[PDB]
Amino acid sequence: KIEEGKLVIWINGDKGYNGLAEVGKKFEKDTGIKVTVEHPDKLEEKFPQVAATGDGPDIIFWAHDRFGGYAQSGLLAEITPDKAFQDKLYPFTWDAVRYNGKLIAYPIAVEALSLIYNKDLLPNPPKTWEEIPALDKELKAKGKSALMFNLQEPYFTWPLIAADGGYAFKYENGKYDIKDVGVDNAGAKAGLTFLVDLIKNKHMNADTDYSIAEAAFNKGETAMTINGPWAWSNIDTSKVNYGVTVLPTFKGQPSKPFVGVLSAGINAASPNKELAKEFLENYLLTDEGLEAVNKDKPLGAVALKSYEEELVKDPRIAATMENAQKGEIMPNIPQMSAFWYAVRTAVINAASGRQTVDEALKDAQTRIAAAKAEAAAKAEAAAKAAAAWEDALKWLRENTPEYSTATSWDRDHILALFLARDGNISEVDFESWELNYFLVYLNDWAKFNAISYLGGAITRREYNGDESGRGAVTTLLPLPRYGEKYVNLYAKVIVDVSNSSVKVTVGDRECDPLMVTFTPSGKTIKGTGTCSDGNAFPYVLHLTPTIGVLAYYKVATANFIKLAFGVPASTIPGFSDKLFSNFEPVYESGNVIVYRFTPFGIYKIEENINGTWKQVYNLTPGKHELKLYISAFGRDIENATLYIYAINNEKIIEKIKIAEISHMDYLNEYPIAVNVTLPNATSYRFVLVQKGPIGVLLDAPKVNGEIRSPTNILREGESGEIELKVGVDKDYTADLYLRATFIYLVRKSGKDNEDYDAAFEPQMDVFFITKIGENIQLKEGENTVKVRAELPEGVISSYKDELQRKYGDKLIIRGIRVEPVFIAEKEYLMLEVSAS
Ligand SMILES: OC[C@H]1O[C@H](O[C@H]2[C@H](O)[C@@H](O)[C@@H](O)O[C@@H]2CO)[C@H](O)[C@@H](O)[C@@H]1O
Ligand SMILES: [Ca+2]
Repeated sequence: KIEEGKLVIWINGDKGYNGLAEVGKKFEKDTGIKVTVEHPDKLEEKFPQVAATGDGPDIIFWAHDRFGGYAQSGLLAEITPDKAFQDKLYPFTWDAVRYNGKLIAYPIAVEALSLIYNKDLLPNPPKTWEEIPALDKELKAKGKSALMFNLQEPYFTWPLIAADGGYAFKYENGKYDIKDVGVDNAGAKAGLTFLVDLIKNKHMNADTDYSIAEAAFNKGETAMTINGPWAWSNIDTSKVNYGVTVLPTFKGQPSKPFVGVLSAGINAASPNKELAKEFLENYLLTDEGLEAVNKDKPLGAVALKSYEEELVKDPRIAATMENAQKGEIMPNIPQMSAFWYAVRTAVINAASGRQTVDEALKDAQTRIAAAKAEAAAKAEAAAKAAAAWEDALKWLRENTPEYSTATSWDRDHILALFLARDGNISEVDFESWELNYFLVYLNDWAKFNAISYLGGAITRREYNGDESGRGAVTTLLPLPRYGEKYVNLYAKVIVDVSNSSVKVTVGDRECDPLMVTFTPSGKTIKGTGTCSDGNAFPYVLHLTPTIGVLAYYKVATANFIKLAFGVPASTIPGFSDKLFSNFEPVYESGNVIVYRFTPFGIYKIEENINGTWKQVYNLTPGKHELKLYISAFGRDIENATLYIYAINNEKIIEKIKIAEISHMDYLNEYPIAVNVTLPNATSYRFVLVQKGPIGVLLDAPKVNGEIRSPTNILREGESGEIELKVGVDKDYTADLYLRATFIYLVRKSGKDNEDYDAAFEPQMDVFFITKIGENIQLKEGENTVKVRAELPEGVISSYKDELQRKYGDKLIIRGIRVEPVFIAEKEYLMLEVSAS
């Protein structure tokens, strides 16, 4: 499992994982950072599953073709090699790892299949696939076969199938892409028929896989196999006398292998992204690093110039490059896994007899066309999102303070706890993060299963089904309003509210929500949560003037719905009115809303007049007897002062102190009465001043001239001279501390952490360990600060083992930060109101 301060690496079991581990030993020897190499089964399928929760390795190795889908899913960090490092590698290897313009992985080596032949059995291997039956019959007379290779994977078989005219890919525009038109042409039919015939005529067996083919060739049973450079080591060991040469032709045309770049990507979930970078750039991608790996299992033609210059003298590498020259470079588009499913199913089915050759190819063609239309749909919607986001970001640059902190969907768990939950547990301390603006995106309803699981609302099963793939729920479903109906045509939901009444219809049946809520009337209707056929319907339905939402009961009052759909339902009276004084919508374009965050807001002012209390929305110049209703979100008010800034046009003309608040619990707020006298002005800002975090780090910090992690600036024990570049939007006298934050989960259901009945409750504990700087005088714009500082040993790890004590096997630690934090008296805008 991933941990701060060490590296986990995944690579396939056919590559040089033991040599890679030797690189990792050198790293640890120079660096103190332990590196673990693993080769899980089906790693290319496991990765997107586990990385979607925030698990998986720090670094994943695979051929470049899968990485686009990973990147599109947010699973990969953009890598940041400088031009000097890029120049060390062959320039066009970088194109394999570039996706929508960005570099998403490091290229390591170019791979292609070759024909490998036993020179004692077959000094003159056939050029042609056509020669293979007659050759096999002849060798069968002395107990040998002509050719064995992996028939289970289309990486190996498709080159035959596409040989007779056919590119599997097309340059479509800007990019190599999957070819849909003419997948089942006469050339492909001829290739796959040829293969099926080799099987039916008993020159090959449909069950032959990678292990069977390898053991056969390496024990001298078969004169030929097809494989990549990685296979050469086990051949050398077996002492077979072998050559590597050009793939056979079919119908006079080359067998065009797939050309893959073995590539190293950094998991977005990694808190070790700088370490991963150092390992890959300065340890792996060096002559010594690649040599260690290559000496375990050969890499092929490596991306690193200096080392490839040695390798290209080997005739086996020359043969590999000759096949790669004739091959098809794989796209890295997201539809690549669906392509491979299609083409994998086709060969298996045709080879096993499950389908005729033409039915096999027809269904592949239909799958590939379906995948392409989905890609075209997505790209249209990703453009839509692109531009809404772009307006919202432009608006933020133009209209918010320069060093303002903004977020959007370790911290992921805490965002999720805010978004997926309701009431007291959802009051997360965003001010700790110096959060200023929260962006919400209405379309994240489609991502709500992950958000709900990560925020502890639902179980692993509800999130994405159990082992078999059963039990997933739909957490949120939007229902646009068309007259007196709310409809989701896709999901076949119709809600009719005509005739002052509600009828819910899903497909053909009438369904009875557990509850319906109406906003803004606040009417509610309790129902059974079932459909008329007797099946469960565990959903709540909320209707608003413009939209409806169907929500799974466990997220029926999620704060996301409050913020994105304007549904104020809460299990805590008061909660929603409070929330909206802490999140103020200051802009909205497309389906993006930007909220101004303040931990301290006023959601109601009452004024006493003629002796009766009445809520007011503005205030005139003069005297008022007032009662302010305050929301504290996620942290307490402590030793605060309350002011009114009288405002004219955009200028503070007076500061008027109206109250002191020594304490207010964030879960138990109470009204404050004040009597005030206001001068003339266009408007009045209510402003709270108390201690809190200020400043934004500009570059990574340095300890003793060394570049360090802003989230883990010092290990426990360590000390040093520290230097920080800090931005502030105004001047401050600040203290500086080291502050640790622990984010962890606690299992609250299920028998163990692997049970699909498990849900996990996130928690964040923040504490200030040491004051390392007093009265530092920060000035508007940029600043350099330098102090000596030590993090005592025991601080981290002491807490870590107290968590153990309290939670045992329920505990899962997700992040531990040690951060430098400035603290000063800071202003919080609680509410601005007009004069008149
Ligand atoms: O067969 C489909 C499969 O082909 C490629 O995987 C190769 C891999 O690139 C090679 O490094 C080698 O290990 O053999 C694998 C095939 O068994 C694609 O890279 C992969 O996405 C795809 O599923
Ligand atoms: Ca509160």
